[PDB]
Amino acid sequence: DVGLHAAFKSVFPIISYSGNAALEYVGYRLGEPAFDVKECVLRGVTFA
Repeated sequence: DVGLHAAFKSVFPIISYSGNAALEYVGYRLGEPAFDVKECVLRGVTFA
């Protein structure tokens, strides 16, 4: 269903313009929160 996953498989297959070279998409891996939300507020790191 919808999500970044849906967007990736939306743009997954790539064909080189007049070329034979492709970029297949395999499952993405989510990162771990670099900061805590309270720490982000203390610093301003957008809790990304």
